[PDB]
Amino acid sequence: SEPMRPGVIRFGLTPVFLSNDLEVLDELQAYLTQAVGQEVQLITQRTYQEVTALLVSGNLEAAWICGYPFMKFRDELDLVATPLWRGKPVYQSYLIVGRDRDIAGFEDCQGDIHAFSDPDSNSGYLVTKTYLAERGVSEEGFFRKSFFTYGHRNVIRAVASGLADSGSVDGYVWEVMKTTEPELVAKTRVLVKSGWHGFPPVAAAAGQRKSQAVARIRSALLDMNQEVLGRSVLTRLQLDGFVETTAESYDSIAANMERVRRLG
Repeated sequence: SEPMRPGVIRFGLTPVFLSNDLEVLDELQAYLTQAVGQEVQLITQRTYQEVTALLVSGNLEAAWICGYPFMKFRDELDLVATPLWRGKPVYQSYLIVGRDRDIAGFEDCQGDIHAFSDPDSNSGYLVTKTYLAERGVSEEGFFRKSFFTYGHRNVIRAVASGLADSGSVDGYVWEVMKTTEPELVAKTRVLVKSGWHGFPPVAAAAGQRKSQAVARIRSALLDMNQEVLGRSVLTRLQLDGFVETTAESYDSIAANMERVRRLG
């Protein structure tokens, strides 16, 4: 009950997938500082589990996490805002293979070495795990080996370089990189696209509905197109902005989590 507050407002995220990442991070840190009206520090961690645990335990004010970890810690978290990409707050998981790989569909990946992105990513893990669960298999049964690359861009590199025969990646990442690193991406192709799911949201700890810091962060995200600097960050990410959503937008993820739970 003695309150504990941080020395600065902290916004957590996982590493940005772009090549000029320090530039995007600097502009985003500047934007949020400018919009919130006091210093904001960006805290990057490698994995979704680390970002999420920091947020749940009160060591961040907000964080950009995946819908999967959000749904896992749903009672301890509140949604702040969801990104818009190509006009909509949704995205797909892609199952990718080498550009010239001679195969017809998903079942031909049996026996592959498979690159997943993060065990707490919807698009880098859970969707593919759902395909497998529905057919009575798990990654250890279906693939000869699988591994986590801890980044979507890294899945693409692992498949492009031939260390993995197939991989599971965020379809937003793959499409954005198709334009920013076209020579890299041209070494892969999309074998399977999933259904649409809610785009990875920004969330806050549930004890913080009343927090002035959370409210200002929320307005900063929602108003990000109103400022030159905010537009600049959005342009580099190819996002359109942020919108308000509710947990219902993440129901297709929760439904897949339940399908996977019911695998033996």
